[PDB]
Amino acid sequence: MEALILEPSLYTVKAILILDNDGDRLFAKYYDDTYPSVKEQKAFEKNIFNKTHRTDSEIALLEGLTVVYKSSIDLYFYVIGSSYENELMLMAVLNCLFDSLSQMLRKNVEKRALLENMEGLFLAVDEIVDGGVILESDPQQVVHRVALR
Repeated sequence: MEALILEPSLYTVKAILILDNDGDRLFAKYYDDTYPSVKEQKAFEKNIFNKTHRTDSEIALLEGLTVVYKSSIDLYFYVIGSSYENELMLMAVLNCLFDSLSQMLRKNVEKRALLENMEGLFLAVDEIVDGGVILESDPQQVVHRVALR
């Protein structure tokens, strides 16, 4: 007996990034050995930005990794993961993140609204995922846990 994930040798998300419209790192988190250090993360982030502001936004596939992404006003939002059989988990994390932000910020999740709520954002990520694996997939439940912390 074997399977493609007979062991968790991969992650549903390898990273989550949130960049301002020019590419400034508002937030980033990584769970995978490809980019564990700031210099290589900034390199991957500039790759991400180049590969996406020139593409038909919602998803891309870059450096062998699927990434889903979204943009609003002065903000770009990204979730990066493995490409084993699906991208729906990436869509799940991105939707959970954007909507949980929308509840805590109670704003258009624009640049200043994120900057004002960085801690809430960090704590939402700490409930959406753990160790690069999905942990919760309901945004208002994530928000309840962040609010209750």
